[PDB]
Amino acid sequence: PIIQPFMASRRFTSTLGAGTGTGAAFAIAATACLNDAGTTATAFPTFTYYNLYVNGILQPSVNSSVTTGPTGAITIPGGDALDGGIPITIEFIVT
Amino acid sequence: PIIQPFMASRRFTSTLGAGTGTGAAFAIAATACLNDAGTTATAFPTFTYYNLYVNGILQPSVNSSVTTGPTGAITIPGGDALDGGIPITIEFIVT
Amino acid sequence: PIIQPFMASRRFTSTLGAGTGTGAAFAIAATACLNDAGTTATAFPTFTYYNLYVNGILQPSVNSSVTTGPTGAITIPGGDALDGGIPITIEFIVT
Amino acid sequence: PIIQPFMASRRFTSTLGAGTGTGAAFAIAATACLNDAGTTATAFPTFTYYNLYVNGILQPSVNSSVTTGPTGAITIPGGDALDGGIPITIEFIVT
Amino acid sequence: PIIQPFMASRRFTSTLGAGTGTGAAFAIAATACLNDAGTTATAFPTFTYYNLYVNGILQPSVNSSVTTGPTGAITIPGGDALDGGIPITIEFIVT
Amino acid sequence: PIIQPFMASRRFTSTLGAGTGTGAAFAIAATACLNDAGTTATAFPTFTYYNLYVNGILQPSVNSSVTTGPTGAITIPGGDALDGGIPITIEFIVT
Repeated sequence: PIIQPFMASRRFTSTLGAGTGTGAAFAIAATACLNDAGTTATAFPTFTYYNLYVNGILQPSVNSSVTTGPTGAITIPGGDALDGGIPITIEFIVT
Repeated sequence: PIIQPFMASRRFTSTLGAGTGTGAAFAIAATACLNDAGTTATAFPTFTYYNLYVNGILQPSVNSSVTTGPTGAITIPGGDALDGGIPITIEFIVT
Repeated sequence: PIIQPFMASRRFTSTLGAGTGTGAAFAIAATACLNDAGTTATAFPTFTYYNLYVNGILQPSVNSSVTTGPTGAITIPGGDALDGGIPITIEFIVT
Repeated sequence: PIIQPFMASRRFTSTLGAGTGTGAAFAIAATACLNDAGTTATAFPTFTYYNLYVNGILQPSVNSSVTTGPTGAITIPGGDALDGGIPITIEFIVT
Repeated sequence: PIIQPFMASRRFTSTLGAGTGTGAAFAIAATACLNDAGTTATAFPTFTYYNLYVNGILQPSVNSSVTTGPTGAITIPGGDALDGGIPITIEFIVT
Repeated sequence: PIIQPFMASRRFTSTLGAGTGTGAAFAIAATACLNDAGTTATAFPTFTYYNLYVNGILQPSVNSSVTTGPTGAITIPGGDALDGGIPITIEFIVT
């Protein structure tokens, strides 16, 4: 068949109630984020650009900071003041 | 399961007899308002829009002014002339 | 800051004594309903779902019919037989 | 047209005189609650948060417990001592 | 001019009330989904990865299954229990 | 290291209350849209395909028209009738 460029989306789901610290250190660990399969994930994969969805709203690139690897953690500052039931959807575009 | 948008209602109950000052400074402190659990609350949470129920009647947005934080206090002007047994129900829609 | 979903409540207050016609044509005009500011409003805004409060009691969705626009009018059938001093509180949830 | 978020309110009306048991088992069955159409309903639908209106007064979240499904029943403890003519208005916000 | 890689997004809009069957067979036909033009579409086009938006919330890759061709149908299990007015937005990234 | 294809997402945030004109001329200027940094932007960059998010809902390609350059403006018809507080999120995929 005709070869086409490879592109894939990896989506991790969690809640704002599974964070650590307060202030600019509020981070959701990669070991507390369910991936696109329905199980507890292990590591955030490498990406080119990522999208953060707080309660279904696409957030800008200044309100989040994500690190890959087994010890990865998405740094969402200001999330401590928000409620603990707000869903989080982190989408990685691996190309 | 299917992820759904998060929405929650926080209801605080008090009476008009637990206010301070007279005139437009009549305010019910957040430390004298029982939340939806049956205990003395501590701070009014962040919201998007709030509803005030004076004796079960939904009041407009011009007869009340609510502030969040530990030092929060709902400013209900004109409540001094009313009776001290009138129930107050403050509903916060946290989305 | 973190972007949050937008939601707002528009409340219009009037009385059953400012209606027109009898039977199923009893309607309260949008030009005779005070909005949440304390002045005579002009038009019922667009909404997703609306709540009607007759004397502080939440009515079902079968006892009222509301139309938007400058010529809007909430159609409350059977209100002619009721007293003319019954307050009306119409709440629109604009999301 | 512009797509907007979907939100709907389902209101069920009954009286405190149609309950079963005494104490903390006082429950109003879903088959004895008239929905927002004016007929006998069948099942309480799924929701995100619900509001209970006893005689037009918004009750907190600790004085009621609602279950969905065909065998649903709102558990209102302490309602046996109250009168049998007190109206009940259960509002479900399905988002 | 400078040649750039080609990428396009195809968005189909429908509601959960236009599904067939119950359980894991709940599927929205491609002939009942309005495409990004405002008309009734005919076939789901070929893609590399697809995103499903239930009520504006990005769903994971385990709660949906989409097939292309004229007889295509997005298989969304568990949608029968949900309301019939929930919007559906299916985005195909054709690269 | 291994060279990978370049892809980037540019997100601009504004509100429906910062538009000009009525009807099909309702446009949000590029000088009144905050980019993904938190400051007032200057020009919409070149893209391949763009996504419009009205109140967190992904809109089709027929309800918007975006122009690049310093004088760029996203043409969203029908937004005049909507509320002025509805957030707008414009995502450009520059590949």
